[PDB]
Amino acid sequence: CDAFVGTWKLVSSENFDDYMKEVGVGFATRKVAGMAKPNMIISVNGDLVTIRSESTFKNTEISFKLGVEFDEITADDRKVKSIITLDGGALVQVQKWDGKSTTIKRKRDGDKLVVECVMKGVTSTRVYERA
Amino acid sequence: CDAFVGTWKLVSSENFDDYMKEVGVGFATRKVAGMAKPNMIISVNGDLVTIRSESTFKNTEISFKLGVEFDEITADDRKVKSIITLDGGALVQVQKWDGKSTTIKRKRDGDKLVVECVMKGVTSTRVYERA
Ligand SMILES: [Cl-]
Ligand SMILES: [Cl-]
Repeated sequence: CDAFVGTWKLVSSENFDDYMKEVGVGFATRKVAGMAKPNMIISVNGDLVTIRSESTFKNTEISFKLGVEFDEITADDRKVKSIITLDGGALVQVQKWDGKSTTIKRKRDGDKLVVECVMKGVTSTRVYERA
Repeated sequence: CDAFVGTWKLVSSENFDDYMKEVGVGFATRKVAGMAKPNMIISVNGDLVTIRSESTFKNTEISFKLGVEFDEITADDRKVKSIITLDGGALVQVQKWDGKSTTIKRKRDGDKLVVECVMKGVTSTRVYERA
């Protein structure tokens, strides 16, 4: 997780709005959430990994430890139980709620941070780049 | 809780710059902090409680459960071990780190929300009101 430390800006974004409706995000919200250009900020402090996302939509932040599951209240106001792991080079976050489950993958490609979000079939791709 | 849920704006501060130097914050960052008028958002989602602070300098979103110890990265970037309780009608937060310890009281007083911060002898006082 040392290769993720830094402030990142949103460059591209595709299949996002399609991903939202699958999770169960409201119409009016998907239009404002997807309309935003977040500023993902990852930083570590010992065993703690913080992922602060300052967007024009919401302002979320999650501090955690690898493997140890924690309570997370998503931006779209959804109480989920998340668990982030360093599976094969990437930061794989699995969010469980109401039996349902989604997966946020944060991989790396050269000078970019690629975020993948799966919600059964539909998978979004949002590319980031050092601010 | 529930008597804290809602949005609060800062309307006054006393001994904040005096209290921060005791915590150990740097002159530079101590000046920008006291110059900020943060908005403290407080919500509840089940047994989980979220207190968020939004201002011109540093944004924090601390989600927690009453009486259960949790890891927190303070705005001034300290790796503290916090624990919040409903003590005598007040949301009492205690931050332990490096042997030191600071207490943050969050009580209500009519239409106001009083925040008292104790660090040894000094005590910062900041009041908020519904947005
Ligand atoms: Cl790089
Ligand atoms: Cl009231």
